[PDB]
Amino acid sequence: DTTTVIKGTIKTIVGFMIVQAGSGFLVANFKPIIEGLSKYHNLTGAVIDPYTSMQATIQTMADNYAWVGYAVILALFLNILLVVCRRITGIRTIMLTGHIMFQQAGLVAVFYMIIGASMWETVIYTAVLMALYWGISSNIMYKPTQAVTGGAGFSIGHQQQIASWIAVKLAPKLGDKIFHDSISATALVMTVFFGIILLSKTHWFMYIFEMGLKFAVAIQIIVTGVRMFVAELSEAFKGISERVIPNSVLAIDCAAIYAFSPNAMVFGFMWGAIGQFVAVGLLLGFSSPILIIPGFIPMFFSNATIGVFANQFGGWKSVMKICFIMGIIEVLGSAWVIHLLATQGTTFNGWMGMADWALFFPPILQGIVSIPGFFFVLLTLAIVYMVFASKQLRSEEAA
Amino acid sequence: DTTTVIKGTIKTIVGFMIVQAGSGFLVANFKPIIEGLSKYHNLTGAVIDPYTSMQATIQTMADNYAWVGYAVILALFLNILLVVCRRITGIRTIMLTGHIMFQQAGLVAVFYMIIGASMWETVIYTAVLMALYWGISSNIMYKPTQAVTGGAGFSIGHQQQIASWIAVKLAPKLGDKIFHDSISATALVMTVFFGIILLSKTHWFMYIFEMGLKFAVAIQIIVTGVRMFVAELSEAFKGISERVIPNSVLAIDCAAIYAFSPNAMVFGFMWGAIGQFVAVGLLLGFSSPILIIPGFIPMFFSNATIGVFANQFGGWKSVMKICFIMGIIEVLGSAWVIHLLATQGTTFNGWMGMADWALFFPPILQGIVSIPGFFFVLLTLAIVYMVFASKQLRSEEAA
Ligand SMILES: O=C1O[C@H]([C@@H](O)CO)C(O)=C1O
Ligand SMILES: O=C1O[C@H]([C@@H](O)CO)C(O)=C1O
Ligand SMILES: [Ca+2]
Ligand SMILES: [Ca+2]
Repeated sequence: DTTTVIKGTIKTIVGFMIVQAGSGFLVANFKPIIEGLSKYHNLTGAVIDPYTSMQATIQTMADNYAWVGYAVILALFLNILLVVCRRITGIRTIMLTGHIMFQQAGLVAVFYMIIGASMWETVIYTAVLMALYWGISSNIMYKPTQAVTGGAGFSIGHQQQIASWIAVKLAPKLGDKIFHDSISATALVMTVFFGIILLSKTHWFMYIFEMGLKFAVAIQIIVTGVRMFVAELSEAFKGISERVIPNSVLAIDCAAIYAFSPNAMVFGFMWGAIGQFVAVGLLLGFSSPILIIPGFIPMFFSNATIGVFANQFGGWKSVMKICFIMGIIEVLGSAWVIHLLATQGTTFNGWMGMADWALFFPPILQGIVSIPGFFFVLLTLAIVYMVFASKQLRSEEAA
Repeated sequence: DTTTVIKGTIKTIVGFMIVQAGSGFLVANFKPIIEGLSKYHNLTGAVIDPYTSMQATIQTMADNYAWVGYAVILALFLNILLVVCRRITGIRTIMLTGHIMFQQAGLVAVFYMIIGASMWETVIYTAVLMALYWGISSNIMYKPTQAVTGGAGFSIGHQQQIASWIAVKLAPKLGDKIFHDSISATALVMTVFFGIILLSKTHWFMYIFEMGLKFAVAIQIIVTGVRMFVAELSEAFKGISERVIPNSVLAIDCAAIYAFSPNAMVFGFMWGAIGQFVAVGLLLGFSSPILIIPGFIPMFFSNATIGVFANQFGGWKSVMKICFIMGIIEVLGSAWVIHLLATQGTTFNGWMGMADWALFFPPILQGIVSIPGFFFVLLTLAIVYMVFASKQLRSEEAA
């Protein structure tokens, strides 16, 4: 092969270069807006979006951003370890989507850096926490994913597995049985939210739409850059998982189940956007020191997947209620995490803003804030799920 | 349509912000290199490349780049008039390649601004020169294109029509009868040119490859932004030419003849890159006040088209001679234009660098600098063609 490895390396470097270009075009049009919030009132000022959080992670991670690559490879190795020993661990699924791994491990690593831990503590803690989150989350969501997909034989590996598990366990008690697309979407989101800020002439509105288009363009360059940056490496992840665990379960993208229920889409994402709208209204009401700018990606994908599971297990009513609560917890939890990051000693402007990154990981990051022994407590919980998963697997294959 | 109009406007705007993104990445990544050429030896420091010259045009024009659009539309209207009156002008061809129009009218307009003319003078003179160059230069290469393409029914509307004419007539006396593709090409070319600069360690060569990759990424973002920004308005131009002159002859991109001769591509580009290497070697040996950085687009495409026509009319021998001399004239003539634009009162670190933009336009800009009446001279020259050409058309319709 050798040569194709060189091709992959050069292509990934080009990817990170495009990420840097989109980051520059994003910064040169928004630093006087947050720094503009300094010479105004309560500073920051944050955007709920995974790619913006990846940008802020890179910029506040410098050349130490390679720790995210070390932690991604190491965490992937630990997940492969959790699948090879599926008999005593009960973990079958494996995480392989590259950009989701780099986003998640990136935010965890930047958390362990804002606190101020060493390099190896960040790589090891990030690897263990991320591997347990992937195997336990997807392996937890395997069965209901089989219920939604009609037994297709794959699980969900994204950023809302635990929230979708709250929808699976809570739904039966509430109901009865890409250029201009993303640019227009996220741009319209920025313009709508800016119009909401107006609730607290054609020239200023034209600058609203133009700010939405500059922001959306920057985010899109970031999207393509990240995708090409993790494309070949994730393809190698499939190359190794292809041979080490050939009969494993794949934790693929959440969108891969949207076609199994295209009805919970616009409605689930609709009430998720309503939840985030109400939550941002509450934030602007209480004069909170943190302003949240919602994004299209976590709304549509997170609240639409939770809309899918809440639809299959609890109909449109469970979609409305549970998805609304999910959006509120998304915005409020993101602002809370940003408060932690600010008090920990670093100015961070982005956050994942998904469902499992503004509901389940805020309490974990707060747990590491409280005690360094909270991590080993999380490991004991991982054994609590692990031994029972082993017993259920043994009593599930032999019976 | 109404809706698709505002849609297309949003599209062109978005494309323009992508252009600004690649531009910011480019100048932000390569400012200290030319500024380093200030604090060392002779300045400039120029890039033979169409998209870089378009970026520098948008830079040295700022909020006055709309004049380029005005001159593009007006020149289009003038060409439409010349084809409507094809009986008394002998003009069959019509240029519709929009991005070539914006590049050419952009450089001519930015020359008519750097010299200090007003808005209406720059728009009028640029529209006239562009209309006469497109209609006359593309109308000249109609029949030889029919001989090369076997009568495929189109002409060539690009950047080397005049050099293709000098090759067509100079040839018979000399012989017997796209992401990582462009990024890889231009990156390799930057590494080669930097290797020739070294003709005057792993960290140094790896940073050569990294600077070439950054420049390639910036140039590629500029490419996508230009194509998107132009696609809609050029599609409107084609929509008007569909109904005003349906039976007209289309002057299309030059590469559409490469399929009729895939052999002259790598050899014409071979001796063209050789000519660029020799001429740049002369600019380094003579200690010229202007350094020249070659680009992949001018070499490959200019010397490729000239290699195809000079191949059809004068074999591999005329390919070697005319392509080599054409490359030398490319480098030396472009650096010439950079010298004149330097004395005229501004700095311009990059030129179109194609065949006709280093052989035919340097003397035009020099003549306009000397006396403005020279412009009127060209106008009279057009009549010396048009009138004559007029009769020819009749002598080829009824005879
Ligand atoms: O969290 C994310 O969701 C989308 C996509 O993976 C969903 O299909 C994306 O690009 C992310 O970073
Ligand atoms: O001048 C140019 O030549 C190439 C292409 O048109 C040749 O096919 C390109 O992208 C330009 O902008
Ligand atoms: Ca490969
Ligand atoms: Ca169209």
